[PDB]
Amino acid sequence: GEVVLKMKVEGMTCHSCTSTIEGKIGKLQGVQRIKVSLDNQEATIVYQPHLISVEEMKKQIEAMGFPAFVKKIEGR
Repeated sequence: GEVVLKMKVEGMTCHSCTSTIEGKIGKLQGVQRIKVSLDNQEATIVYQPHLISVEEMKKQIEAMGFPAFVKKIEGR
């Protein structure tokens, strides 16, 4: 079963960079689900530390241009 992560998605500040990110990031190795809340300026992804390096997940978003950040991480 997967592990939850919560990420910060600062910089966008406009309700027009969710579904793109969600859908796109949906192809990333290790991701199982995504929910982006531009409202909250925050997002919740579910993945496992096998196909992704935990942080890489966020860094892919940083790579889009918008400086994001890591709030939560994998654990149990």
